[PDB]
Amino acid sequence: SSERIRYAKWFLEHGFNIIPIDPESKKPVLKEWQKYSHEMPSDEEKQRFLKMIEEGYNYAIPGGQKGLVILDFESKEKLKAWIGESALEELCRKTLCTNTVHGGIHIYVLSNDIPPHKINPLFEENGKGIIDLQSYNSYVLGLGSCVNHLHCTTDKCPWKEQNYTTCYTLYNELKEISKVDLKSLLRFLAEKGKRLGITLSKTAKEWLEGEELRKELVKRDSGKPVEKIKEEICTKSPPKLIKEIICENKTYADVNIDRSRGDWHVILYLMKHGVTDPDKILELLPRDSKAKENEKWNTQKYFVITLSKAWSVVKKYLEA
Ligand SMILES: [Zn+2]
Repeated sequence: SSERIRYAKWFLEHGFNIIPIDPESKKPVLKEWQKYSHEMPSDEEKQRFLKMIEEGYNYAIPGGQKGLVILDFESKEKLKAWIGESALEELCRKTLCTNTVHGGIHIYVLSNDIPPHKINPLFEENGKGIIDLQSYNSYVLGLGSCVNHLHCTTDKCPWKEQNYTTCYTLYNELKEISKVDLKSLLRFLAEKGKRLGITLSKTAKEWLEGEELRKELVKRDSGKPVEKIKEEICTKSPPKLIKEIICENKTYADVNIDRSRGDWHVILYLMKHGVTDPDKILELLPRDSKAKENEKWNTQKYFVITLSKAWSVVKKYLEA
């Protein structure tokens, strides 16, 4: 009750999107909840979701947004044995870690490099997943939300059909979700897991340890004239940033948004609209775009990397 609202407010205030979870159906209240893994918080939406949680809804934090992944370990006891108490305390000291309702642990981190979709499972032990990486198109239930195990069906619930309630709770204290080198954390987990037979799943390993693109971006383009694209978007009720940049011809500096963040969100929207041709994208970006306003050697690395990441994110999202 009080903790559910206290922490949802904390997340919103730190720039994180939350999504309301219907405590009757245990599922998101919103139809396209996956979009909150990658769109920008709207202040009115923030305000509405907070009120829903005050009214009794649970809430969830989607992965992907802002570089967030949540490492969702089935068993806190297992994680302690796997990495040791000292490494676990360092991790809980560096960033937010929470207890989950069925005895696991969530470790929330930001990273510059994260996968374009959840990886479920991330590590396996005796052929079975024991931790999922929650990234885009996935979420975790939020601090302060609770569950009555009387209504659990999965056999992961130790208390299935007992009238017993537990909650997502602080593992120690509340601290800001911190940035880490995720690939480096994952390599550390793998190193520590070797002696226990805890190993990266195939999908994890291929993300971690391992342009034909342009042609595929061009090939998948819609591929209308730029003027038609502007007309179509501007008559589709776009989000605030998109309206400003695509329809109102404002710069990132005009609307006082970070260049990088502006490019990222504008590019996602366009690719979701079917505008994947890099030159069309470039033409629709404002003049202070980090893809334009840069020393030229940087300009191209940045644009390629951004397009590449955006497209992998859009592809997985549509597939979701
Ligand atoms: Zn349960």
